[PDB]
Amino acid sequence: DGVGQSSGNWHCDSVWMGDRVLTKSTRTWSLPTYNNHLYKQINGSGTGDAVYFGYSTPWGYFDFNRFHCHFSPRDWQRLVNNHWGIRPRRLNFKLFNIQVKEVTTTDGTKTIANNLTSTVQVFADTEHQLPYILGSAHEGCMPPFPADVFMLPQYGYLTLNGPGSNNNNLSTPSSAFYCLEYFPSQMLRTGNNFVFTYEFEKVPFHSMFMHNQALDRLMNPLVDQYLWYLDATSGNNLTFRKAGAKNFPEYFRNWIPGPGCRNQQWNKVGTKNNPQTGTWASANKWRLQGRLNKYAPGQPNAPAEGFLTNAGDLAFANAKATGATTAAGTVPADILLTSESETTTTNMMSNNGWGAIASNNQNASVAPTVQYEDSAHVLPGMVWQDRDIYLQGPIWAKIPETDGHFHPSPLMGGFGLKNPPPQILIKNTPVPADPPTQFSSQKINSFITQYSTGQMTVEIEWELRKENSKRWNPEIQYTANFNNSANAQFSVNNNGLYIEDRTIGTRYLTHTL
Amino acid sequence: DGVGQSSGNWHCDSVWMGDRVLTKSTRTWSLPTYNNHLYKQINGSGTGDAVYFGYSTPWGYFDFNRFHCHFSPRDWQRLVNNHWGIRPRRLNFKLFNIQVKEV
Amino acid sequence: DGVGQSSGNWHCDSVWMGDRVLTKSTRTWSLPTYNNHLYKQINGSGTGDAVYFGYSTPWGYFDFNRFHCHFSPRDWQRLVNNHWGIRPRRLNFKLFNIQVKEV
Amino acid sequence: DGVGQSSGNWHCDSVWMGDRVLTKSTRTWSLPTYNNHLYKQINGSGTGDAVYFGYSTPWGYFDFNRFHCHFSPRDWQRLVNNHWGIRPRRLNFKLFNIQVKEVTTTDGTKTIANNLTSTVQVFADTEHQLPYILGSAHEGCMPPFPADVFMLPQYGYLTLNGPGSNNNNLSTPSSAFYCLEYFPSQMLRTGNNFVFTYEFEKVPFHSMFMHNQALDRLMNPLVDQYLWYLDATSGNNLTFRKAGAKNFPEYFRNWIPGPGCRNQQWNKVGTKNNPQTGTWASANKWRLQGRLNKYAPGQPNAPAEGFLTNAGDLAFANAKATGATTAAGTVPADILLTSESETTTTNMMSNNGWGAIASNNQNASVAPTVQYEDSAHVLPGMVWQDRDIYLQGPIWAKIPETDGHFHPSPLMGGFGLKNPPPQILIKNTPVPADPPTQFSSQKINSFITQYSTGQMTVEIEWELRKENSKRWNPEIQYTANFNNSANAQFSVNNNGLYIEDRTIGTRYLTHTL
Repeated sequence: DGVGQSSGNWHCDSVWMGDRVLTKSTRTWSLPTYNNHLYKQINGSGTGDAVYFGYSTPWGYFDFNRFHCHFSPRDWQRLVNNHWGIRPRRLNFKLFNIQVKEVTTTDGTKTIANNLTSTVQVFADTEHQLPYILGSAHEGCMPPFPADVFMLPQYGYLTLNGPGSNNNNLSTPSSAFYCLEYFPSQMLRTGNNFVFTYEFEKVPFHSMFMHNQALDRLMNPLVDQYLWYLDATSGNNLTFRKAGAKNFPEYFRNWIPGPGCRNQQWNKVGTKNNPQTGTWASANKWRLQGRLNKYAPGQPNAPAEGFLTNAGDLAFANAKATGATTAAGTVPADILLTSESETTTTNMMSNNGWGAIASNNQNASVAPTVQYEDSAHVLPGMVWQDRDIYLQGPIWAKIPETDGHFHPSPLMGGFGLKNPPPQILIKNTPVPADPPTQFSSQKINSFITQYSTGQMTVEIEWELRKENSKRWNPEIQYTANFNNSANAQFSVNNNGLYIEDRTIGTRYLTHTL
Repeated sequence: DGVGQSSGNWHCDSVWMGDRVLTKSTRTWSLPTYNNHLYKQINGSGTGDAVYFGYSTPWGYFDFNRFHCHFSPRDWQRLVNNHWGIRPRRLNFKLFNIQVKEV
Repeated sequence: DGVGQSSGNWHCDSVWMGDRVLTKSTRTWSLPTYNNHLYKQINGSGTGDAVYFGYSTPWGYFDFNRFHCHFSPRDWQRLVNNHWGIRPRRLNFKLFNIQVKEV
Repeated sequence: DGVGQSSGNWHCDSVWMGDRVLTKSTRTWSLPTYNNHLYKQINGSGTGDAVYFGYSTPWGYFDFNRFHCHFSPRDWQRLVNNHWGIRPRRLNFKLFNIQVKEVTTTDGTKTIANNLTSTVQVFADTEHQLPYILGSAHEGCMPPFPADVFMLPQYGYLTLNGPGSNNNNLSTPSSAFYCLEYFPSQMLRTGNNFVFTYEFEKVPFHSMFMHNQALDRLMNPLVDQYLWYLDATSGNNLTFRKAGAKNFPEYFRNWIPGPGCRNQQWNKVGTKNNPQTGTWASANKWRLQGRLNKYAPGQPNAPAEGFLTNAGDLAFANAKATGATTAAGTVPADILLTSESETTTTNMMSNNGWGAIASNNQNASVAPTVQYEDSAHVLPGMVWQDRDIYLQGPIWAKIPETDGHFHPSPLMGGFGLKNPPPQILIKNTPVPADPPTQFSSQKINSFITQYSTGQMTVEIEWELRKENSKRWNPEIQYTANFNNSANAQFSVNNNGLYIEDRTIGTRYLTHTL
């Protein structure tokens, strides 16, 4: 209460109790005033694959979505080595210690004061009535490292566009315009605070295990099958062979490898690659409304060893990389690659097609031939693994409401949700400057320049699956690198900059297929 | 209460329940000081069709009278297509988060 | 009961109550005698894409399946502008005022 | 119940009890099949004052609206001589003894049989959701005389039309189409019967009295007023005269005569009139949507004695007049005129304007002048009488639902009602002929020709006002004519045809103004 007493305390920790783990995190945020308190439509130019119609909004939004917001690199190691699965359960959100500050510029110098009576106004959208921009893997999340202070991103959305003469950017009768002040928000001065709770609906555990067997390798090698097939037509008579005696390709099997499609493969060594000034021409693409879009990422189809793909798998970067690009003779040291090769026991590899198939009918005078299938799709009796969740990856996504969807899991990995966590939106309440004495009906153009800052917290209850495995011998686990390095891993440098040295997937411990 | 805590919250929405509809709206306003805190009479000149005698006042007034203050263009569409009539019943007015500034 | 008194009344209307809508419809139908009271098999000729084997039956069947049987064009307009979804729940079927005539 | 026993009995009578009178009436009706069970739109041709768009309907309707359906000429005499007012209260409606008959034509002869299993279907519209065609003074009501058998009229309505190129008959986007089978009617075989009840909302009594005094004549003649006026300007000085000494035009009065307008007057003697081949050019007219309409009847403005007007007052005809026209050197013997001359004590006469008014400002050198007002409208402090109800006139009308209306009483006379008696609609249920053996999806073209007949009854509870008047001398009352005539009045002739000899208004007894 009041100006003098604080509205909250700092909670950042992790609590491991039985099969539950409970993470708490707090950060300090800074909110500017976007668009001078205005809504503005934004649109592209001309015809092309990138054309858009939308609205930029004088609001800002908290995004905690990404994993390592909630986990320290030790808690992640501790999590992925000991357990076969994780899913979220509950979350708890709070804002406190709001303080609003005003800026004044005399000549060329700034003087920042503190306005005690100014407010900010915040609301969460529980019914998902606004366009949902989370789960799209944007920037502007809580930083990895608790001592960083970050600036909240601006909120905006974009909507249907339409075919004008030379312009596909022309709005359509159904383009929606949402005013966020038509929501019943909550106005907060410096003393009072904001809170709400949320509960996840049941989802399946994410599998933290790598398989112990290939599909084609599921059998007893010591005894042959009782099934018979036609091996040899020669000699004007049919010859049936019995499946067995250590010839694996011939066995009958109940299950078949998962779906996928080929993807162009680019060697990590730079000298062997073909010198293309862009990879857009060679990418896998899908098209919607007459315009083509890169297909990324595909199904978790691993490439060949020593190769990679164009946006086929996720990739990250350090804090050392600023700007839009980096380059090196091999994959740059700032780039953090991910690899799905743990899934090659079930999922299809990207370096060649799915299989062959019968090309033609035969007779005595024509030879049988076969043709190769480059792509595959879902068939009955077929199994696959979903893409892995990383420490730097997104936690969830919103399943779009549609008349149908198949295996609704995000292609970037995550937990697909019908009712995801509500977006949280915040704004600085506009304070006008001194009005004129004579009345004028026009809008107020000029306001008092001000910004706000405070602290937030996120507390998520995670459910996790125990690991019971009777394998004798030891398993691969995540360990720190063994070299003496100038900078300790997952730690600041001399200049004070926090650095993630590499991505960490959750699949180490094995499991029988 | 006090300087530190807010005196209200933002309500703008519409609720359609049966044969009642309930609209809420909020705006942010700015009030100057008119006439240097003075009352002044005002009057025209000469003879003609427009001639007047009156007083200008160091006061200001809230006017919500006009319709679209209370309805969004979707709520209006939703109203006029589905119904044969409308009349008002009750209203509720509030001011809050007053703050005074000197120049 | 009896020849003199009617076995039912005419119900065609629509009732919109909350999130339920209840449609009633009545029609007048005429049933001949098909196939002279006989079952007959029917079949095509030769080889081709259209070839069939079946039976024609001395029976007849009520089909209300199609939508606009149940909705007037105003009730449809009223339905599709105001709502995000529809599904059926229950149905109730009746025949009455049967009368048989000889030629 | 059953085919063998009857569903009702004959009630026609009148019961005078205190201040209530209760009338019962029954008739026998015959219903054909209109439009071969089809709805059809109907429309005019070209541009003009009469242009229309509407729908004819395979339905028929009972209309009891007109007065003498409910009253015999003796009950009317008994009513209008003894009482100062009447208003309706309740009504009760019944159908019974329905029987349906089918028609067969072999060669050129008809053979009518009786179909026991056929039905008719009937409903009343309580909520007034259909177009309301009653109160428009059409034909097809219950006959005056209980032994007549009548045929029910066809139901139809007409709706907005629109400006096509050369055609104003073109439908408009808002033209409404009503299907009467989309109403939940009631299906009736020969045994079962139909009934409903209705209750009138409070309305003012219709005044059965003629006034005992003129407006300008309300005063005490024996004493002069105390009010002074300016009689004479002459002599360079003002001269005030005191109102009184038996000069009536000069008196001040609190009230002024009612509204009206002039109307062209046509002498009953045919030789004095001007030979116009039509009166449309000379009629009083009002115009709506660019097309002109005769203004009939106007406010109850009596004409001069021995004159009449063009549709200024109601007019009727005998049963002897069939066809669209009758002519005689004077007003024909079949035509039944009505006269409002009882109202001349308050209402304005039609033979000249309402009054004079000041034309100009004056000075010493210009004389004062006045101009004459041909029309008048409603002013504060002004009184009038409504048009009288006759024995052959309509009882009520429906006040159209509108944002405003003034003194809502029907200009033809009657009781204006917000919620009038519900229309009653009836149809022969279609019975198809023998269908073909091979299925065909087209509509059934051919049906079994049939018609129905039965009896109806109407029982109305009337409220009426007692007459207490202390005038010494006797009053005018309605009496039968004093001549010996070949045919008794209000009675059949040799050929068996019932004849109303003249109209009868309700205003005989007087009342003080």
